[PDB]
Amino acid sequence: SKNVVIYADGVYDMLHLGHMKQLEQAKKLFENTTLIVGVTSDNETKLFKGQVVQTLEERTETLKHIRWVDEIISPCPWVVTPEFLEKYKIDYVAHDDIYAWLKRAGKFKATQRTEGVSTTDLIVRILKNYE
Amino acid sequence: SKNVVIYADGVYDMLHLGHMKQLEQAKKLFENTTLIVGVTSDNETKLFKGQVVQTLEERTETLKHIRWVDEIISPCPWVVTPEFLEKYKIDYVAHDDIYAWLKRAGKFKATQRTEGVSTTDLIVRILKNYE
Repeated sequence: SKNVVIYADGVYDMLHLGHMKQLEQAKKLFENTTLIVGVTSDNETKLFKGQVVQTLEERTETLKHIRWVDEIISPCPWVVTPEFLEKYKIDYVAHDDIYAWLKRAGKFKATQRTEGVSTTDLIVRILKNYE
Repeated sequence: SKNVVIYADGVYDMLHLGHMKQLEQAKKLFENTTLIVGVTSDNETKLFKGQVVQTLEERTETLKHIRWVDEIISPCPWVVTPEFLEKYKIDYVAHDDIYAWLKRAGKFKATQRTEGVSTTDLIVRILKNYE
């Protein structure tokens, strides 16, 4: 089977099991894949999304340790373009409208997340040790 | 080069960059390695060490996503024995006295940790947004 290039992007702030399973899912979309992960910049995240706890460098260094991640684009563009797909020979974008053009092209693969496994939820747990 | 079996054990509660780099270091002790990671049980951790935020299942499921981890023993024995090394064909124990017999046998490889990269330190950071 030829090698399929998959691109997933995100903030990956305080990486948890939810992110990890999402990356695993992207990586296992096809038998033979290269999973490329894009990591959004601090400024663009803050402008468009919200506060980020970890720097770009911290968020990227953590992702490097994840089994499913084959390549990292850091920082990545905030918006995926057709030129970007051509530049990196990407076959599919994996994510969970703005991806409408990707779907029309047949280049979108949906991926889900899991809840209750997040970093902020662990603090509640430490806290729930006190009435 | 023959394949060297490395064993590292730990709690791996709320896995962070510090743990990840330690595993990477164990995994790269030799050119060709199998890194086996042992994950301590909830009861024994609590008895001998302190509180654990995440269950054995949660701590093991996270470790599964780490690139450097080749095999997981979960739960693992709290104390490493010579019989345990023989059972799993282990060549070296990688850790940071109680490992004295391991050193005498030539079966101990030291590994370090990093600080300021921990999960609890990230909460200070979110908090330090308020006087």
